[PDB]
Amino acid sequence: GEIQWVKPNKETGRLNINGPTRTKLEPSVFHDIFEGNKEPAVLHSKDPRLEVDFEQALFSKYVGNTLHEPDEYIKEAALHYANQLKQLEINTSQMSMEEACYGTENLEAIDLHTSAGYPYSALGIKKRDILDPTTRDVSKMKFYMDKYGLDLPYSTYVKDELRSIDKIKKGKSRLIEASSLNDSVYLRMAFGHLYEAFHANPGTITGSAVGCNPDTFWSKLPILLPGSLFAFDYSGYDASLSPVWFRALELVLREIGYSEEAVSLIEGINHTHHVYRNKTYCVLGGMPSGCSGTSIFNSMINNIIIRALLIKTFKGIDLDELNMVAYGDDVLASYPFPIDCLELAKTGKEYGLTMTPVNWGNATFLKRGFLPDEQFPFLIHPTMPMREIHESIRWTKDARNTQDHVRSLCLLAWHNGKQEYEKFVSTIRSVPVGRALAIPNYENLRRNWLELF
RNA sequence: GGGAGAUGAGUCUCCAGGUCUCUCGGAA
RNA sequence: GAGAGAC
Ligand SMILES: Nc1ccn([C@H]2CC[C@@H](COP(=O)(O)OP(=O)(O)OP(=O)(O)O)O2)c(=O)n1
Ligand SMILES: [Mg+2]
Ligand SMILES: [Zn+2]
Repeated sequence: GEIQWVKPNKETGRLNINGPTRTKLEPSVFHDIFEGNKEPAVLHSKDPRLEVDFEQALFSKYVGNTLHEPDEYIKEAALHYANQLKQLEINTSQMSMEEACYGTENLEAIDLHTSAGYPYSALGIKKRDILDPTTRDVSKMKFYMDKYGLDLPYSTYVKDELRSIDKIKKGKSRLIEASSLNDSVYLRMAFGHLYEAFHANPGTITGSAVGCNPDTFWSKLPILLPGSLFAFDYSGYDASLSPVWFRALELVLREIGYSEEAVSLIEGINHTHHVYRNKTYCVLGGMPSGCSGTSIFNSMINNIIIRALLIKTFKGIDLDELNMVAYGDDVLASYPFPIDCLELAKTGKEYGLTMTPVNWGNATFLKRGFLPDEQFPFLIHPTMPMREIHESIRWTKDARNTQDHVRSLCLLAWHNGKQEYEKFVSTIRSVPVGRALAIPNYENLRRNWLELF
């Protein structure tokens, strides 16, 4: 993904898009009884903690495109995945605008707490000004659709979140591409049944884990991914997607029976315009972070990538023997034969992809490890590392949130086991706020977990 | 380093995506 | 009406 040009709004006639430059995060009452190195991310160019130029660090992820049209491997990969997908019998018909605004059984309503994006956010107009779940009204949506059209620019923001001190100094804060309400409804209408189909079938048919619940899914992954585990990580996945991969995604959607009108919307994601502060810019390639179905589309393309890298690197690969589950850029996979992931990364480089540093005892996925239950080793605990639970607990947007914050942390933390869950809890109970909280009890958590099966 | 508010240099406050999972509080 | 985490 690569910026083509940059132009000030004065010249592009664009409304200016500026959000906070101060974090809502501040140390909690637990900030000092727990260790951690994460601080809120740089929002402002003059952050005293910066050691790099802020904006050039922000946009250094747009590292360019290498390839614009599929080769034979990407084509075959895309046909393999597409053929695998046919058995889901995805409905290619357009979803109703009411369904796509207010949600179905397997696709949540458009989220009305967040911005309505360009131009709406800049006009002062909000999602709930236009959408109403009491009435289920689509009329006001039709109107603003007409008035403002589609393929509107994305609103670039900077994500206000905890990050590691190193990313703070490198200025590598996270850029958000806010979606216009119009493009969200339209993309959802085109692909909503596709979303519901994926959300409904986390696993190795979809090749995706969107919609998984780690508590039970984690026991399935060894059964789902037999053979030799290989995994790796991407650096800047979304931004390093060359157009070649959007061409491949369109072949999948065509193969699964989509009209050419629905397939056309993908080029609107390949090619995006963003307003950041008071300038606008073209981006060619790259998955815009906040479009509709990014995690579905990011996971679909990951299925294409892995397939394409295998058959281009190694002779004698049977793609039918590949097993893989993806969550956007995250990936766990297996194949009957062990895979040389360095050889893999060297051809990934030829496609403009950067992969970096495997059994069940070391694997991670959605940031959790795999820990067999000692009394029932076929049941797998997803293990959020305590070091990260510690990073979260040390900060707050709001002290009234403490009891709900700590309690979510406990539902992640206990999978690490009794001895570690009790260290965590007794550290919390060493300050008087912590002793006032209702803390879920370990045997209750384990008991309710086992009953899930 | 934009805009609005409160306040009278400054101080605080508001803006900030797509989805999934879990969970707290209201409802019939 | 909210939160927390994950991509
Ligand atoms: N608020 C967020 C955070 C992440 N993601 C998705 C987009 C890509 C991936 C980024 O994961 P990171 O937390 O940045 O971990 P990483 O892959 O190791 O680091 P990076 O993507 O910055 O290189 O998650 C997202 O859509 N929204
Ligand atoms: Mg990973
Ligand atoms: Zn353009």
